[PDB]
Amino acid sequence: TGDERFYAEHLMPTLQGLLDPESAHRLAVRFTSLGLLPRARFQDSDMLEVRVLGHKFRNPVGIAAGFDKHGEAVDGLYKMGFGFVEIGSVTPKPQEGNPRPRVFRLPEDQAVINRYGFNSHGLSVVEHRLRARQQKQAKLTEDGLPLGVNLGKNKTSVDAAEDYAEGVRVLGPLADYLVVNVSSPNTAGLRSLQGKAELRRLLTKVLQERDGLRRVHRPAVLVKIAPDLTSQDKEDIASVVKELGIDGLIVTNTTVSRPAGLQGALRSETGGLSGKPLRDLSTQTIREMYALTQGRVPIIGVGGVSSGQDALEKIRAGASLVQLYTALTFWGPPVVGKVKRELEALLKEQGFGGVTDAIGADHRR
Ligand SMILES: Cc1cc2nc3c(=O)[nH]c(=O)nc-3n(C[C@H](O)[C@H](O)[C@H](O)COP(=O)(O)O)c2cc1C
Ligand SMILES: CN(/N=C/c1ccccc1C(=O)O)c1nc(-c2ccccc2Cl)cs1
Ligand SMILES: O=C(O)c1cc(=O)[nH]c(=O)[nH]1
Repeated sequence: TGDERFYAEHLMPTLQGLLDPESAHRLAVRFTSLGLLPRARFQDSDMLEVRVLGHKFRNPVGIAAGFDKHGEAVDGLYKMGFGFVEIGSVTPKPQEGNPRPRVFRLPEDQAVINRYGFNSHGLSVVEHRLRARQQKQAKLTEDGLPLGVNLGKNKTSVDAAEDYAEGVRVLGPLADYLVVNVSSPNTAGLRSLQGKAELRRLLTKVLQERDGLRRVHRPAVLVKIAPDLTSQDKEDIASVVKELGIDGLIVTNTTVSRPAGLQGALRSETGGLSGKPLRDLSTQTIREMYALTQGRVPIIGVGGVSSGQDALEKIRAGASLVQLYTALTFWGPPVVGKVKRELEALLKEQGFGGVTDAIGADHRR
């Protein structure tokens, strides 16, 4: 509570005054990679444990893709108190991404806009980085701290499906789950991989490559979607996910929309918008996808989570797990313990025995 206020009121506003957002992001990854973090003194209650995607999750609060793009800070993120870590997006070949500046703060909106453009060390570098800690990760996973890997595609690739297939082959064996991110707003054409006969063809190839891995090295496969889909796109995705036995959905990526009421000077920058203005658009997308999949497809809920109330709203809408990113940039590492403490308190107040009991509760009212 002391360092929650110190981080929110003094340290983060001081860092944002001294460093542009991408510099601050880079420094945050370096500090995290060295374990230079405040005490994550919140101890996970049994109430927070979730069993989904073939794994135990000690707590349902994960770090979303895009913070640790290149798998440099995984151990530091568990030390921060995340129940699970997602690295990436990782592209087959190394690529630089967009020219700088490409990350923009909207302080008045508690939002960020980014157009990183899948800056990636590439699969080989990330493969060797995860191999160096593979057994340490096996023990973390067994102790309820799973690892996800988010797979992207290179800007100049002539075959999107083959880029994802390469990622399944190279990083699948090192991951508890993989994510096919057909929802970055910052690679031309990527989101059109969300339409039907082509999405079926893409996901069929990804699942075949996954099913070709040895049993102990066989990850869950999730599809990560945009909040910007049409009703037709969402019904098509739900249909294909059920038909192919996709293991879960991540709902949602950043929005290319600009909700009415943004105040930030940088609101008209090109890129994906994250944080508070995405929150309820994300929650509503979770609700719709949970209904279209009859509650049979696990959802990881993400977009504008900054409190236990935000986490519980996504859980009651249909999420089994949640992720956050943008809240960490505003409030720093103490926001993780804050979300967990508030979520545990709210579950008790609303008469839930644990997270599991709350999943999709709004659909049963
Ligand atoms: C700076 C930045 C970089 C991101 N890069 C990625 C990415 O590489 N892959 C991805 O799937 N999502 C990426 N995202 C999206 C987040 O994973 C998340 O879906 C989105 O930001 C909503 O969560 P939030 O409001 O808690 O930040 C990125 C988000 C931000 C803010
Ligand atoms: C600056 N910052 N992230 C910044 C950041 C990251 C991504 C995008 C934008 C920004 C931004 O500045 O607008 C963090 N710092 C930590 C952190 C990590 C370890 C120890 C102490 C801290 Cl405060 C986590 S995220
Ligand atoms: O630009 C990126 O790398 C990136 C940004 C974002 O918001 N989402 C994503 O999937 N990729």
